[PDB]
Amino acid sequence: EFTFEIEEHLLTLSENEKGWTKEINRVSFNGAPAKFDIRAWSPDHTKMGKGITLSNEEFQTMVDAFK
DNA sequence: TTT
Repeated sequence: EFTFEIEEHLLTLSENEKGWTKEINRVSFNGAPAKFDIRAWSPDHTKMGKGITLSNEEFQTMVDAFK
């Protein structure tokens, strides 16, 4: 019905009292090619939090715009 | 705290 795989870890932005982390990763959803993904994760990364997926073009637009 |  839905699958995910963290293909590459890029950056951790913060971690909270319960060990969950806000991360920028490259994530493959439903076997698609990996996309940038900014999201909260459980300590062992087996539970997903709320977040956003960005295409390469969307992520490059953001990076170009703020630095 | 699930695309």
